Amino acid sequence: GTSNRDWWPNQLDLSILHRHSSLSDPMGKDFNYAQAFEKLDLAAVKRDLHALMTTSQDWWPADFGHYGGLFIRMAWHSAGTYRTADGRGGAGEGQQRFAPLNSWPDNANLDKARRLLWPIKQKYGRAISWADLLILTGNVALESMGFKTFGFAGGRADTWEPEDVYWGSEKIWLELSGGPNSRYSGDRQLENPLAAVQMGLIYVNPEGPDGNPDPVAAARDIRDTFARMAMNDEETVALIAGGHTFGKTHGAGPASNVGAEPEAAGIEAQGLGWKSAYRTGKGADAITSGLEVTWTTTPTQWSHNFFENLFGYEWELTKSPAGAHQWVAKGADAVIPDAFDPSKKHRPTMLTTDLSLRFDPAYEKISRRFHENPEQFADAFARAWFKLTHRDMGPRARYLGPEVPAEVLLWQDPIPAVDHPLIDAADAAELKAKVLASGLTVSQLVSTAWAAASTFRGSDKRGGANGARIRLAPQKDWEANQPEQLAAVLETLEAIRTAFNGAQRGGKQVSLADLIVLAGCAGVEQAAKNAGHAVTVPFAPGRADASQEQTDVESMAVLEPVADGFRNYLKGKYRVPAEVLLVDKAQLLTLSAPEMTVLLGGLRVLGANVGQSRHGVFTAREQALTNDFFVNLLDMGTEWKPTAADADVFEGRDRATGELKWTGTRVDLVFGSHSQLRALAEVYGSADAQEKFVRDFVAVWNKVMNLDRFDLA
Amino acid sequence: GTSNRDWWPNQLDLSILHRHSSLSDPMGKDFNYAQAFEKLDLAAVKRDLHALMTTSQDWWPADFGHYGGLFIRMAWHSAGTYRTADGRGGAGEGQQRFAPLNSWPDNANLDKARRLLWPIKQKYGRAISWADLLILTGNVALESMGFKTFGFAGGRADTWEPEDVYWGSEKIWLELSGGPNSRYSGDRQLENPLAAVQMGLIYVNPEGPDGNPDPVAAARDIRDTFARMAMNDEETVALIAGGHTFGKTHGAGPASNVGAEPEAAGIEAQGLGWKSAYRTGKGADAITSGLEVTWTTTPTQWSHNFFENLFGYEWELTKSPAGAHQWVAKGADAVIPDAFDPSKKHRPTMLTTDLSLRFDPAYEKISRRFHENPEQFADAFARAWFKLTHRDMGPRARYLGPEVPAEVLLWQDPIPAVDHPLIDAADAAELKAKVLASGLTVSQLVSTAWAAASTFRGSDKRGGANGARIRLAPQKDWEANQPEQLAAVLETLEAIRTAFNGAQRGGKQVSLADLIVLAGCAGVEQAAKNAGHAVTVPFAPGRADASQEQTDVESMAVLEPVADGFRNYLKGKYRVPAEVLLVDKAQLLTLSAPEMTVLLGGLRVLGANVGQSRHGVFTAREQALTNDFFVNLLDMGTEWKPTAADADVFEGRDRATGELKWTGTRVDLVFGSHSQLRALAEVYGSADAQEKFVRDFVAVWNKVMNLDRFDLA
Ligand code: HEM
Ligand code: HEM
Ligand code: NA
Ligand code: NA
Repeated sequence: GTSNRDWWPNQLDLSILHRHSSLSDPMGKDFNYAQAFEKLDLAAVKRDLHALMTTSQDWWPADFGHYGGLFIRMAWHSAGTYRTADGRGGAGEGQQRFAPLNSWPDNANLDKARRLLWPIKQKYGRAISWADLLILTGNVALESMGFKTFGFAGGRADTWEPEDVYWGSEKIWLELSGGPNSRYSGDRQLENPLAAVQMGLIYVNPEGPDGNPDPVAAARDIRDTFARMAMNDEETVALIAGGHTFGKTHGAGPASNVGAEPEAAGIEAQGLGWKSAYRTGKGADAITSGLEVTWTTTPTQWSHNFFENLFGYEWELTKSPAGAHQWVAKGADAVIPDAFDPSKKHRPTMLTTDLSLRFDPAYEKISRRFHENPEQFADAFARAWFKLTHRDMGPRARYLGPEVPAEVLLWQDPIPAVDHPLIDAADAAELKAKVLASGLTVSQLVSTAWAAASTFRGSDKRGGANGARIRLAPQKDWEANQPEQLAAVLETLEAIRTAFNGAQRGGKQVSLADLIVLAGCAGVEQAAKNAGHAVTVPFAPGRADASQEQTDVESMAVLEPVADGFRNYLKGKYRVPAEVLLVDKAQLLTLSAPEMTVLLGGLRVLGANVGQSRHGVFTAREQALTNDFFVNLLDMGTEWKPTAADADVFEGRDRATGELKWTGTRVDLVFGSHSQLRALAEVYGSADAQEKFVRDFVAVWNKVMNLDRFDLA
Repeated sequence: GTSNRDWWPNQLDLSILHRHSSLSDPMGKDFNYAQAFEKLDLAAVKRDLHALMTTSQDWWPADFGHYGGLFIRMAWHSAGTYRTADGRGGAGEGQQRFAPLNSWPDNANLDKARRLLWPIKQKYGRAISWADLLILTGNVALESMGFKTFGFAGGRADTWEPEDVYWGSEKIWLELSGGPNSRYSGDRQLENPLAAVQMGLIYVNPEGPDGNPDPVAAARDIRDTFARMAMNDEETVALIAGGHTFGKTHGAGPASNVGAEPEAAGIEAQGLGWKSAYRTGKGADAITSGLEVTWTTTPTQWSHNFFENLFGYEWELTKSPAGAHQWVAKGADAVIPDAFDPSKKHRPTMLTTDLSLRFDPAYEKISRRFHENPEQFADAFARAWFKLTHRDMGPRARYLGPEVPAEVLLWQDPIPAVDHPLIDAADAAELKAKVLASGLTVSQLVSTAWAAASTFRGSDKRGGANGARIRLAPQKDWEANQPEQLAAVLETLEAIRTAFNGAQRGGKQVSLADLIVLAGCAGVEQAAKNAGHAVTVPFAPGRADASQEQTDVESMAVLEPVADGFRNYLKGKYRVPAEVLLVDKAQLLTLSAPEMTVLLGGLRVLGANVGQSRHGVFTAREQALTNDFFVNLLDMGTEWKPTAADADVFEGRDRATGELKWTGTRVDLVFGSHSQLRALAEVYGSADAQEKFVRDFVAVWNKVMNLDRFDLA
């Protein structure tokens, strides 16, 4: 059946803004997962998981009689899709059970692991999400095998359809670099936002870069991908060595024996895949990655044997029974146990990427320190495992259950607890009046509050106005935030604040984070007044101000908007068209297409554009909240053409006289071009729609200002 | 960006069940279009349309100074996508403004027509939908030019995204038949459900079949395509001759001058397409179809000149300035006015498909009668134009405004007015008890009510239980409805009804249509009781019984279910996998994926299968409403394999003993295979889900029962 995407494959796709509707969700409108979780008997679930570990099923027998390694890999792959560039991927929505991730080659046989968990899922039902269960299971596996975990939080609500993620443009699974859709260019530069070296991999190729078994070159890819998953060298070394203290790989026979991945398998497979024709197809004859490596002498127990073996032998290049490159310890005895036959033993083996930890100079220093100080290795791994598995969960206020670690960690972008009375509605009215009497303009107040709040992204729940991080490095210096203008607004707000706080009793004070948002509200109210409407903008206090020392400057860099269509901003020239980037940003803001449309039209007339650009400012009453943007955009008396100087700026001229009326970008004009967007613009550009426009704007403005308010959730 | 559709292009697509969410809709959750339209000043809108007809815009000059012909073609293409096979297409959702229809080659320059209407759309706002306005504008055009229409109903609510319609498998616009994705096979048999001869056409090729200018062969394509749009020979002749009494075609220069369709055009085109480099690109130099024909001597006035010309001349094969085949009157004078230059006249011209009306013997008889009796022609066209433009509106209860015709038309599947008091809640309870005391079983009651209600399709709002047409020809004889079983059920219910109705006072009575539905409600209640649950199934009275004389048997044929997954039924062997046909039927029922899943699982265990098939009946407590289908489907202790006898039937065997536990079809097992459906099945197969399953089942059963109840809307 030929579809619109077949006819017009470069058209903008808005269905990404309308996923996760109440239509696809089997739970009721009122279902609140946090409340269900809070009543789960988590101790009972963990006992069930501990029993499961050694309860081997004949359709996928447990290696060494313990599924711990398999479930550790399962949880690490659940988390390990995360990219810091956009915050997409990660464990937080349980997307490993949906396409495409359930059929990625790197997730081979994790279908078996998740099926092993069905009876537990079934027993506890809606009280534990698949998303939480996958992580909990990894935790239990580590505990079962003697490793003390740092903690666990629940609260990952399940999702019900695949997330729309750009995973790359290749049309061949695991395509090596340099093809027609190469994710690499230049000196091995991986394109943003990708965080894996090949389509269908988690991070790197375990045989080495593009299958070449050079551990030093492998280390470069490990460092680059793990940095794109928010992990530094010490965390990387701790995670890889920690993970490969357990379990084994599976490569018993040639990969040609392995059949269709789950999404391609026949209906009788009932959701499973990779059925193998090699011998019994399972257990001792399992084929997963095609490598055949068992790292330690006790694969089902925490040990310090990984680094003993890594440093204690010299390594020789060999091949697995499937033909894959791997390494074997020279001159070693057969000390590694077999997973099924107690009469066989094996020599120590390693992956190329394991050897990276020794042959890369910076990793070697870490690896040695962990070898000599195994308590440091244990603590580093426990911490890094928690980070890995919770990195996308958002602020600590979302963490549920009795195992949440008390320690506050820098990467969580912590917010101080509020320990004073909040402002009330009378105080909010007094502060808004003070803000309006200071001389700050609608444009300044709007633009500052937009800049503070619009860092939020729903993919990993980082960012937003809570914390007043807009006054700190690096947000205060971002070009999209207009550093000089920002500094002058903040200085005026801080004087208002000081004056209001010095006048209070009983400990009441207002945070700068609250005041920035409140001042934006006053701006919107003033702009509505300028247009003749009486509008009160809702405001919820309770944000607190974070310190510079609570704000990791390097981790904040990924929030910098290099494209923000809502301020008609683009930091440079990109291969992705600006309207694509607009819809991307709207998705991260959690906006639907009607919300994105109203918001953008209102911001243009309020003076939110960076640099006070006139592009899209289709009104003669700037700083008044009207639907002018729509009404003028849709006026057929204007003809549009790209300028000779810049094909991405357009001039709109009177059709009869040729006189120039307006200029716009691609972000502006898409609303007059895309047939779905223009249908939305028509609703707000109609003669009956000025009130609806103002009210819908206020609603969406409020929504954006509250995106990170999980303290009130 | 590579997507799941690229990796697994044959996987079932569930996103079609989750369109039209509240996310994509810019109107409030409470917006009621009928209530907005009922307050529209329709006479004021018509006066504005009437003015527009002769107010030429210089960006698309009006032919002959009058846009009537353009807007008639616009409204006929809005309506003319309709197919009776599925009820999809038609004018009822305003889909011409979205992809792909806005960019079909047969809709070239209708973008200009829609844009001419923006000022009126903007003036009246939400009180008149684009969908209604398109039709209304066609009516006003006809009226302005002296033609008396049969009437107009409003009520077509606007939609906000493209509908998912199968329009054929061709990858090339207008591909001639016989390619790799040919819509034809055998002796020019057009595949169901298609109703056009080439991808991107409304009905037929105006040059003749695959471009071959033979009027006799073209007539075969006209008759076949129009029959597939519910029009017979008399309606067909009346529509084509009627339409081509007005306006002209546009073919002033070579087609290579015409640029990209709207979905492919540049952003600066602002939603318009087919920009032409031929001379001024518009008006006298317009190019649309490539043909250059003007049919009558008064293209802006109703007349009987189409037939005077058709029969009063002999015709010669010629070519337009773009090279298209067309016909010119031999020996004639220059009697046809030019559209822009009052000093030029032209000879009469016709399309090959116009000449079909003369050279096909059955059409010729009708055409002669219309030529000799033009009052019969005007009446037939009026009626056909109303039918065409309202065929997908549904029951008369949905028709709004002051111009609705009072005559009841057989194609409307009319339902008699109710003229007595309805049953109340106590009467409903007495009837339910009487039904259950008769000895009708849960299976019989459920199967009967499902059969009556599940003929509804949301595409054209035909079918449903209102009418009690299940007791009439042809429904009572459809094989899916189990004619002998059905007759015995109906006979018992009619005795119950007679007894109840003979006992009442004050005119109260119950219709058989209501009692069929009620009896199904008693069945579901009893099945819930059988399982330990006390529930009340909601029921709303007020259906009425239609007569055989009010039921067009031939038009009802297209409602027959040849595939009904909800009853595990497939009438024969098809190219489309059964699971695809299930999701197709769910879409026509207006069901989401969660609703589909609950409904199917419940119907299995209630005994709804045709023939009492045991396929998918995964329970040992048949006729009890439990979640057994899901619990047993998801049990990993059962292994599934296709049977040697039939690859589409599967045996489920105990994995350990090999004992046969169940059988199922592809429809059954898709819920254990497809990763999104199996995530839904898991929620209903969990241990905490039996109350949820009962409640959600009752809700979706009630939704189905009420699909055609637009009297209560
Ligand atoms: C450079 C990074 C890494 C690479 C290239 C990599 C590669 C792989 C490969 C190829 C397998 C074998 C799959 C099979 O054939 O069954 C595997 C197994 C596994 N990995 Fe990793 N790994 C990486 C990092 C991780 C990390 C960060 C963890 C966890 C903290 C982890 C834990 C595991 C465990 C537990 C197994 C054993 C599976 C079992 O016993 O069934 N690895 N690794
Ligand atoms: C066999 C069925 C039909 C065929 C092949 C057909 C073909 C076409 C073609 C090729 C054009 C010229 C488009 C252009 O170049 O501007 C057109 C114009 C038109 N058609 Fe049809 N037609 C059919 C039936 C209908 C029907 C059923 C109606 C309405 C009741 C309709 C009303 C018109 C009108 C009013 C125009 C003139 C548009 C203008 O003045 O701009 N036609 N037809
Ligand atoms: Na994420
Ligand atoms: Na339809």
